Amino acid sequence: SEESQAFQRQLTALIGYDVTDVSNVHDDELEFTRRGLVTPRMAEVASRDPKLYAMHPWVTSKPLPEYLWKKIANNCIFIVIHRSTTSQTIKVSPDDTPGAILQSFFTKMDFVLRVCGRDEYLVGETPIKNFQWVRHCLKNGEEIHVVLDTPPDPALDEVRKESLWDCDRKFRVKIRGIDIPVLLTVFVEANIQHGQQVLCQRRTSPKPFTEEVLWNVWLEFSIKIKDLPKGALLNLQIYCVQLLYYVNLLLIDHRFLLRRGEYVLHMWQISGFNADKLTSATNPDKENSMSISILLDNYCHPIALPRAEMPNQLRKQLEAIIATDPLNPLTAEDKELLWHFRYESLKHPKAYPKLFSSVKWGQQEIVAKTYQLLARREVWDQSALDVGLTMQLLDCNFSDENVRAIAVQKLESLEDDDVLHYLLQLVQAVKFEPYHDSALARFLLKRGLRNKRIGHFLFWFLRSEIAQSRHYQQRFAVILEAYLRGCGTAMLHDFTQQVQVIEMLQKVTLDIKSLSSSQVISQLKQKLENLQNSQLPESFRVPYDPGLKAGALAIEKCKVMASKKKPLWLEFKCADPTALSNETIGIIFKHGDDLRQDMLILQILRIMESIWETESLDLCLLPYGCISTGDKIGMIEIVKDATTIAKIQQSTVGNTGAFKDEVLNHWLKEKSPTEEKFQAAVERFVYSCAGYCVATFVLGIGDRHNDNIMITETGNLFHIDFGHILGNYRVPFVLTPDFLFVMGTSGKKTSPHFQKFQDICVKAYLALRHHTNLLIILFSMMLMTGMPQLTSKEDIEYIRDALTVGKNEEDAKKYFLDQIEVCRDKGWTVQFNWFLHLVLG
Ligand SMILES: Cc1nc(N)nc2c1nc(-c1cn[nH]c1)c(=O)n2C(C)C
Repeated sequence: SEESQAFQRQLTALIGYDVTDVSNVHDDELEFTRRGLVTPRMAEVASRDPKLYAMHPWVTSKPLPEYLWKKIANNCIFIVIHRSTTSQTIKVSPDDTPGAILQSFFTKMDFVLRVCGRDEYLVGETPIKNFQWVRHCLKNGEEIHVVLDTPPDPALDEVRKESLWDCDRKFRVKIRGIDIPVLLTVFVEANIQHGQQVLCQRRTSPKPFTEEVLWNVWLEFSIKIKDLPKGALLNLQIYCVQLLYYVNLLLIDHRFLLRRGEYVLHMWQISGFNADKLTSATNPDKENSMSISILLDNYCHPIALPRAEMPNQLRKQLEAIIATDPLNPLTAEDKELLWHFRYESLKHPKAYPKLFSSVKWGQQEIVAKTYQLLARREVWDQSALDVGLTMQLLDCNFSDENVRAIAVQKLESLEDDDVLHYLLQLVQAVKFEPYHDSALARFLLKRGLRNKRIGHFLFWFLRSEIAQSRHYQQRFAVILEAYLRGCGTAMLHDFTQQVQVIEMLQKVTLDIKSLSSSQVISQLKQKLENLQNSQLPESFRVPYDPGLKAGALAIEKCKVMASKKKPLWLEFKCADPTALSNETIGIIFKHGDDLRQDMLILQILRIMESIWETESLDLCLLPYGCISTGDKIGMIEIVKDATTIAKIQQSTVGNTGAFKDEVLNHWLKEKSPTEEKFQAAVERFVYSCAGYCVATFVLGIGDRHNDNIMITETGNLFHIDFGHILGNYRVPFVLTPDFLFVMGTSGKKTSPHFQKFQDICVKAYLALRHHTNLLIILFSMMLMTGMPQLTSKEDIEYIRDALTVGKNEEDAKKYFLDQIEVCRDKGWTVQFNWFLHLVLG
């Protein structure tokens, strides 16, 4: 079929990698997974409601918060229905269904209610208070604008036509030798690993370091063939003592067969603990990489793989073990305790990650007992889903499919709003899966095909990894292709325009970067005008905001910015004529910063805002849109009406460390029309400042430069450029005299706003502390999947101190107030030093 072959070249263009390309494979796992996923894909496409899928209603089950309830008139919401040039406002009870909001339009004085200017529809049996746009409208005090129109054709989402246990011998590997085409002493270290657990360790004799070093040794391991668990790795490492190269091979394949034969595995080098050290993929660059030659006995061959009481002090020992943070290491005593009292540990879902890390995986009867333990899962299965507990079972410490599957089972019960909250980190969690085909990969795939919004983000999350990870590109490319073959031609067409546009805008960014002024300013418009001609589509969906349709460029407004990395400031017209405003879509296109790092941080800010929403706290964070498109390249959402803290100083001062305290509050009044607005801008400042002080403190990205703190003309403060301190790594946070001056404090003093501040801080900080485990795991996972070199295990443990684990609320309240005071003690010291360092040298 030729129309099927041309379609593969389109998929290959959308993916950014050729999924058929067999040059970098040593087995059919990727083919077996491409084939393996055909069923979940066909089962979700067939099960989905075409109408609900066509319109992707964005709904939450969460109770409407208090701060949103108080903003109500009196059990009444004002919805402004539009049409052509007619606009009739209707009073509607928060509990009112959008179907009845038509019955209160066709009887009060077939057709769908779409938001004005957005591809966002208010459909299905859900109270309007439960729509995410509605809740967004209440928060920002915006008006609920709806334009009545026709439901999209669900025929546009049309999808195109489609024994190991009996051999008691000790395991062995023959290390033939290693070869590097260019250029000491050298040894091969072979390890039998099961999720961070090293079952056995062998080494070769140190030979001289030459372009070809041979051994012909049979390395015998202490573990028997029968004791090998499904998920075990053979980790090959080259030392010279300094590690230089690594490669991994799964011992038991995707078919449950033990590994036999000859393998020439090309090796991954070491640059400069992370997820890339765990890859089953081989280095694609053959011409320059080091390879290892090995043999595994191709024998016959096919070897396939198939309560009482407790003393007070022991129970008190177990309880103190179970109620410990995810990062506290377990000692051999703790592990022996947990395992002996395993049936008692099962009644405590919180214990599962610690109980499963007590299992000796290099022992078959032990692993068999662990399966008996999982058949008595009841408590876990019954319990109210805990994400932080679920994620602990998806980390690098778990290599058993069955242990991992119980966490994926817990995720099935997540509503879409929640899937979107944890999507970026569930996608990064795929890097920890022993096999390409997993319960997690299938989960991600089902959810994306079931919802266009999860699907839009899945695509960019996966695309970003395929574009910049050689260790994971193959695995991700197989999940992307599986998604793209079940989303619809409408989605396929959407993704097409987006890729086409973003790929053009990346060329522009890099060409402009090369020339580094009057000369450059010209080239900008010169290049942008050629694109707007015909090749570039009329409009395109915004990758960080799928609800928006970005039309033609505002060439006039578009500019190259004054920075080391020369970024593009682009402006786009809203392609939707139903838009209640002529406000542009501002996007920054940048090369230099690692936007992967920003994304991970931005997503943690969203989770922190959600932890605050559950405890009636709105800390006014601005976690702006950010989509990494490739290596050190991607896009940033422009936050409107915003300046940097440094430029505000540069205004009433001028390119010096002479930092005036008066400056901020001045600019705030200068940019406020009424004093009612100024009071609210100060109210926003106090709230946003506490939020970034706490968040920044917890994440440990607190010591920042003024140039990386932004403020809106409406008082909202926000941090920018996270992939800069994390890109290349004192005060706990930025709480400068200009910030304290806005709060009504000069030197060591107190005011009604500074007391307001400290109370919000302590409330916010104690709210995050109730989610210790969750924040720890996320932080730990972000460091492993997204942070290069910033690992060690010690960088991870920073979060324990910040979250003040082990301490009580009163002691925690005390600890945060100290930090607030070290900010007052330092004043402008750190800022002036940052200016000295960054601006000068
Ligand atoms: C969210 C955001 N908004 C605005 N108005 N400007 C930004 C920005 N974000 C970044 C940024 C975020 N990560 N890296 C840069 C940025 O540099 N700027 C300017 C100073 C041009």
